[PDB]
Amino acid sequence: QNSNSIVIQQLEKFKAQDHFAGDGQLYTGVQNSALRMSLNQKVADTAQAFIALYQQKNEPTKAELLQVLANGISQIDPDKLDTEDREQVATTFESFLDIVGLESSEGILNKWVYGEEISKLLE
Ligand SMILES: [Cl-]
Repeated sequence: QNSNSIVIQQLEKFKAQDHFAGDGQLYTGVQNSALRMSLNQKVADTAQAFIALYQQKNEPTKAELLQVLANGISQIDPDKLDTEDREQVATTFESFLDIVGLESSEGILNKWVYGEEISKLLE
């Protein structure tokens, strides 16, 4: 029940961060301010969903954690972002996996990044 409060502290901090700034290296960040803010909000929404789960459940199951992840990412239309921005969203959501102790996204994150892209390529 102590781990429960820690994860929540991680999520609260994570929720308040800008996840789409330039990393100094090869990622430049989301330039459209309206879009970046809109994206941080979507991330904040998923973070807040996980918090609600841990508040109602001492030890959430892998399946529970995975559904919150899957529902959080499905809220973002991949056809509205460029490749670099989509990759940053995936990296950002990978951090959730580490936080909640979930090993995999069951291929959900890759399908999100390259799904519509490969579909349009084959079309
Ligand atoms: Cl993964």
